[PDB]
Amino acid sequence: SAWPEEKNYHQPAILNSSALRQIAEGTSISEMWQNDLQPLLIERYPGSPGSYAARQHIMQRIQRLQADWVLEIDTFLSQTPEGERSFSNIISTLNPTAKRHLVLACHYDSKYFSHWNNRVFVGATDSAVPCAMMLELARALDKKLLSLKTVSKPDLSLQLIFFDGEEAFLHWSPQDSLYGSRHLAAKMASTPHPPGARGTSQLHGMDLLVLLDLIGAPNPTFPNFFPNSARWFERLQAIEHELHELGLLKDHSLEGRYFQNYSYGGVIQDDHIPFLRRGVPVLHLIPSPFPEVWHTMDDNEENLDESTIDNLNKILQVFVLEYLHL
Ligand SMILES: COc1ccc(NC(=S)NCCCn2ccnc2)cc1OC
Ligand SMILES: [Co+2]
Repeated sequence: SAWPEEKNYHQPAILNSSALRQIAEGTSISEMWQNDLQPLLIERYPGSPGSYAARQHIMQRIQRLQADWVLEIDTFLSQTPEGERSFSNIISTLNPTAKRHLVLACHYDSKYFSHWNNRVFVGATDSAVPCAMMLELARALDKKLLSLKTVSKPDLSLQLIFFDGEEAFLHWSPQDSLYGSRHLAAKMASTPHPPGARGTSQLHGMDLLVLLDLIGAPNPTFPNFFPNSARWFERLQAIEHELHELGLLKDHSLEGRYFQNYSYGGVIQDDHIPFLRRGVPVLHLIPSPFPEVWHTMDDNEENLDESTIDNLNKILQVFVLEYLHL
């Protein structure tokens, strides 16, 4: 029947005033920084020790939560400019046999750069911070996410994806970029879902691909990229305004706010692409412009904004709760 269309009608359970204060008190940026982020601030292009440590580190964090996460490693070989490589997409699902899933993702790999002044590229905003931010969300919402084990409702849950091999080895191109996402999107496209169904794939399963990238610079501006996601975008603007109005953000002005009503001139390439081209509805939370420090050794911890990321943690968590009705 018409479960693949439930997404098109799905509405949010908008939190009340005190629930917003409650969530706000929920997340801790000090914790995330130390425990979720710092370990990831290491060289971690595919096949590197970083890659494995990052992969271990992300799984370590998730495995220690109460909510019934189900980790899966999507390892595959592909050709690259540098020769055959192994890529390992990290998927993390609650209630995986549930038909529908809201999907947050980022990329955990970093871009490769040869050593300049003994400096190593650690891709802080790009996209370690999104990583940690997802991990914080997992933690900060663990109790509330737990009640999804309780099986009344819409048959919907949360999925995380930590894509590997987003970056290009050489120069960006169809063939040298999005290795993990190009691979997992194809795989999802052709895996029946739910098990033993006719016609429908796991891609019918993705209600919305929320893709975090290049977050951590101060005062980011996000365009509203896609018509078919626009209402969910407008929720983020709605959430942002509301938290500020409640003095639950720090270092925030409505002039220097985050989600802008304007759209985007060209077309940005990222992990969402092989999904969007297969008609996954996509909410692409990449800033325009990119950070100043983008793809430069200055993409480092000295150059993140504590309050910006923390603020974005609050905003994002509310969005997820509200989507899943928790
Ligand atoms: C620096 O300003 C920009 C440069 C290029 C683009 N366009 C595209 S298609 N970017 C693809 C990004 C891939 N990626 C994601 C993370 N690390 C790499 C836009 C920019 O500013 C809006
Ligand atoms: Co990059």
